[PDB]
Amino acid sequence: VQEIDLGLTCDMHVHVREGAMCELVTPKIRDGGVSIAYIMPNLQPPITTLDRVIEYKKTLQKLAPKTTFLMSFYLSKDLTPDLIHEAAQQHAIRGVKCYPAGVTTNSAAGVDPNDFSAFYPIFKAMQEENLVLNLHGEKPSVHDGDKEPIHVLNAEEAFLPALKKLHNDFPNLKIILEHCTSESAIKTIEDINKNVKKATDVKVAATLTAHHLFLTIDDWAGNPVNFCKPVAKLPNDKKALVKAAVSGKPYFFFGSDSAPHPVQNKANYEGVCAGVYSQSFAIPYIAQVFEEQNALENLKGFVSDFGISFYEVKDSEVASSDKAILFKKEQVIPQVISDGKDISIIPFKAGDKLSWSVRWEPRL
Amino acid sequence: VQEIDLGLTCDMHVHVREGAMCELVTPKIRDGGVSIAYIMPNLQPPITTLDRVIEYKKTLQKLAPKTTFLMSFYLSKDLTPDLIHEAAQQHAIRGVKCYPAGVTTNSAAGVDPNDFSAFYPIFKAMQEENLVLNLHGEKPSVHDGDKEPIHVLNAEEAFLPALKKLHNDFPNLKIILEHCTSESAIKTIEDINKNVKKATDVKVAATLTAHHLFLTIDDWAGNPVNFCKPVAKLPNDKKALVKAAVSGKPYFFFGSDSAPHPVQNKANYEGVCAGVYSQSFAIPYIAQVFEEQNALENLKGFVSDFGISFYEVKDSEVASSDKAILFKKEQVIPQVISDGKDISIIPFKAGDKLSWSVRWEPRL
Ligand SMILES: CC1=CC(=O)c2c(O)cccc2C1=O
Ligand SMILES: [Zn+2]
Ligand SMILES: [Zn+2]
Ligand SMILES: [Zn+2]
Ligand SMILES: [Zn+2]
Repeated sequence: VQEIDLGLTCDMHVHVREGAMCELVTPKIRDGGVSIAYIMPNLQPPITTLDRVIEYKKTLQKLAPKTTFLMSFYLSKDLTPDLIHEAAQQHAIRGVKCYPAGVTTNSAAGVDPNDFSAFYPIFKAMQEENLVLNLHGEKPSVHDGDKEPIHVLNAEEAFLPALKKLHNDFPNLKIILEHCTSESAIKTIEDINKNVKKATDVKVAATLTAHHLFLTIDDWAGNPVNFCKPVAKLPNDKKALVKAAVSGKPYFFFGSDSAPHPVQNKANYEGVCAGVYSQSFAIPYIAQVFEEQNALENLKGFVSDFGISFYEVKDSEVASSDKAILFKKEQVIPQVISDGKDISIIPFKAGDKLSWSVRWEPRL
Repeated sequence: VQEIDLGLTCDMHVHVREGAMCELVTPKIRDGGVSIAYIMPNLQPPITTLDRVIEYKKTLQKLAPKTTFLMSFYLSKDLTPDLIHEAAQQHAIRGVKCYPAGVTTNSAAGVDPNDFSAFYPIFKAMQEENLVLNLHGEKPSVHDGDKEPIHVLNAEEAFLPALKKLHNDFPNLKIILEHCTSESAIKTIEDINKNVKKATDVKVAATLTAHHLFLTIDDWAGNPVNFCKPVAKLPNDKKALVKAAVSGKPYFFFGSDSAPHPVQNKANYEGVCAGVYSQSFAIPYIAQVFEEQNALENLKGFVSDFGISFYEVKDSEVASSDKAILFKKEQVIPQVISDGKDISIIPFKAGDKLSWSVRWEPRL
């Protein structure tokens, strides 16, 4: 069928930017089909204060008034358990995002996942205030010639033990294994969620991006535009990610990980910035996967329903109650997304065609 | 300083592409410490005609008079047994290199390896002319089908059945599995040469590069300058290559994969032409690995002896009797290698220190 009403769409993994790069991307949340988003904190400096996250939401509300924004804090060595509480009652944040040290862009100020003990007073504060824990699951690279060599392939699988220890020590804490990329990570989410069903018994969930449903290792090997973290893994891994996405289970929903960089950052011969931009056509990308699997009925759950049930998004928090209408008009993906002065992005599947577009329609 | 006499070193994997690139990198074979070179024909257009390979060889002898060149043909449909016999009788080449379609750059005008049968007439003429069948071992990538999907990491392993068949069908045909990158490929070479004593009894050998002894998958992940085809693999695979290089076995000798590309070709955001440049410090790259493994008494055999005994290099064909002499003088790798006009190459491990350097000393 065409003209599917998805309602209030949820993209609970969003990197927009600061600056003029932010003025170009923040409207594209509306134009990508997303109504409710989740802004990540990895900036320069990292968002670790109450004043910064309030003015960062103050700016995004001006650039996109109709978009509903949920902010986050950077898990760093400057956070305090009293800051977590003071930011919670003020309703200035919606969760915390953890970056391992030196695994992605702006993650140098991150943490060491081998010893999470220093950040247990912080996680105890989130469990009381009912916040969300975002986990970029990837152990740092270890050659070492002695212990299990960690690389970009087995980085997510090696993080799974740390995920089960964080779930065991904080059973009530809502934790998300963002951007699952392997099959071992999927079976772990299937394992922790043994017999939980309906919508809200899920305490540990996982978000699946738009590019990880398409990309394999053969794609970004010579194409730095597709290179992101965690890297796209084998087809056997992509097989599980597609099945888990069209699964219709409540512990899987949509987090795009749209990380826009200028094209001069990708066109490097080393030190290429990882990230894939898919914000301008966020929902259209997912509609093509759900049509290939003939599972267009689960598109409402994965994109809209499950992201609202986990974060418990309320009707009073929504900025503009406009529903997303997914109509089937073919569109071409431009070769470049430019702001007109100096910024240039290469969107995901730049040049390819899509089966779907998306407009907006108000609740009457 | 400590010194080593290597005699006539050998590098049976060299790419000297036409133009100003050729006039620049051709002398650098002698700068790396190599006296005998085997030129791979992935030109545009590829080398399939007799006048092409006679004109291309004299171009190299003019650029470097003291370097011995062993030429080759591109395995295409445009080859006939009459052309193979005539070229071999005129001492034009010493074998033909094959490229699976869509596995490297300038491979597109190549073959499909899971058939390999239409080229049996060519292999018959070579098996009678005692030429060398060099293979780029990688099955082209396919993701869907009833068979196991093929990607950049398993492509070398999936080709191994076709290698055994080409050795089983043509037992007395000298075959080389070029640029081994996986442990599975090394074990196959060891088992094919199980009963082998008296090295001259080797029919299937394998050339090992200088960069695949250092590089892993994390070294090129986000670093296009180290991106080559067959791609760098897991640390377990690297150990097997290192052990094989220092093993001192006859069926393992040196093939550099000196694929030179201008820096603008490597710093793309899509379609990064693969290949690492190691010509300028070919032997110093290898001597560092052999010193780091303490197996320096085998270095004379890996780079010099086992390539001569396999390719049957006689003293009459050698262009210069000057022996390559190592000497323990620490040096630095430049940032760029440039002809001075329009070309800028990024050498391997640009900006590192090596323990050795290469001079040359006449015979007796
Ligand atoms: C252009 C190019 C790519 C390339 O990948 C390559 C290789 O893996 C081994 C030897 C030579 C080459 C080469 O010349
Ligand atoms: Zn990330
Ligand atoms: Zn992210
Ligand atoms: Zn090659
Ligand atoms: Zn080659």
